[PDB]
Amino acid sequence: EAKWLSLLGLAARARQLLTGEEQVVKAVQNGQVTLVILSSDAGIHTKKKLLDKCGSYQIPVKVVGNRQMLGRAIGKHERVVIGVKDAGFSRKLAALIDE
Repeated sequence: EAKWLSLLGLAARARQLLTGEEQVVKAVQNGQVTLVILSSDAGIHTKKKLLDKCGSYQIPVKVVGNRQMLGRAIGKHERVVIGVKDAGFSRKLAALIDE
C-alpha cells in the first residue's frame, strides 16, 4: 500500500512498463527506459548486470521490495526486473522510493 507501489500499478495500466532482465536491458540500450526497479530478491548477477548497464547509460536503478510485492503491484504474480518507459513516472517513482 506504499505510494510507489500504487503508482507502479497506474504505470502498468498505462502500458508504460517492461519486465524481464533481457527485455529491460535491451530497452535501456534503445533509450526507451528511464528508470529500472529491481526486486531486493533479484539474483546478485541480475543486480550486477542491471547496475552495470544502467550505470553506463546513467539510468537510475532502485533496489526495492520483493518479487511478490512487485508482481502484485502490476497485476502479475512475481516480477524481478521492471523498466519504466515514461519519464514522468520514472521521476515520480524514483522520488517516492528516495523519500
